[PDB]
Amino acid sequence: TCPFYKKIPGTGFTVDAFQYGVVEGCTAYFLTHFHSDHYAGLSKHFTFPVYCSEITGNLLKNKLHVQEQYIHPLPLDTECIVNGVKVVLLDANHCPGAVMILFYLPNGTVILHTGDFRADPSMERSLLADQKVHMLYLDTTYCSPEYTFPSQQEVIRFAINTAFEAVTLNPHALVVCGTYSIGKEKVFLAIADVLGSKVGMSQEKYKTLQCLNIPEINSLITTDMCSSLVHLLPMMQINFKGLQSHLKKCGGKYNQILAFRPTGWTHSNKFTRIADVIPQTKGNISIYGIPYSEHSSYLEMKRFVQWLKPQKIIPTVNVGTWKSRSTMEKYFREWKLEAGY
Ligand code: NI
Repeated sequence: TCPFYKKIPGTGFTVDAFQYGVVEGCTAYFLTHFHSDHYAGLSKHFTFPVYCSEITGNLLKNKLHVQEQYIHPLPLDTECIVNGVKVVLLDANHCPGAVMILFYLPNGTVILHTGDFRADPSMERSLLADQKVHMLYLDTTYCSPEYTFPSQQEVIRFAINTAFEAVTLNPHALVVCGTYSIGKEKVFLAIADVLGSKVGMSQEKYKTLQCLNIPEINSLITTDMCSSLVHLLPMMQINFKGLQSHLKKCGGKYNQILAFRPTGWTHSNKFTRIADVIPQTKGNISIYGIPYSEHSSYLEMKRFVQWLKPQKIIPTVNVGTWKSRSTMEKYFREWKLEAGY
């Protein structure tokens, strides 16, 4: 049964609630983004209206075969009426097509559902600037002060400089980047751009990327692995056994692999700067774990919430344990006492 934190009171609406069968009283199902824990349950047999971004709707039609007549894509930054209720979709700074949803309830309550997001000061000048928010349904993935990581720009600078140096020293080195979902495309695209190569990948992953409205994509990716020196593999294959096997398949074109695993946070973050990151090496294979996050750090989250000043916070992540829930509630109270709302 659908948990309360997926339900929007005073409406017929749910958010990211496709794995519970027919939810009683739901007239419209919203989908914030195309990640499996959020879309779980959708397929070509779904017959209720799904509301989402254009990019999410391209993925639903092409990857899950949801029929067109049930997909209702909305433009961003635009007031729309859904089943009698004003809504707006805002960029979430998460993966491609990911949105936050503003609901303007018929009684005057305003609700922000962040979906998954990486808070940014640029959000302080969106349509959120223009009215009060009563209730915040918050992505609390990294809601504890241990969770620090660098900017996405510092991480991509590290990656590009590392790859360019390795391949210039050895023109017979292959670069490999792990993936298992959409998101984090800048990692492999930025490295291929500095090397003058396309990114090579499987037909299934090329199909996914073709749904994303990324400019000039036909110029940047390919299914012809032999023409590319940046390859994309499943995240599960980014280990010494998996990479040794891949190197066999390339027929002596290459004699070294440099591989990247774009994790979120790992506790090497509590001690080490990005500048100081080193790989795990075995023979002619090196693997870098890089802290490229598409979720808020603790400090980014705290700044957003202290700016927004919501009357009530509903966490959407880490809700399954009493210790996690009590930790998050203590931080919310600190934030509110420090800022004065
Ligand atoms: Ni996500």
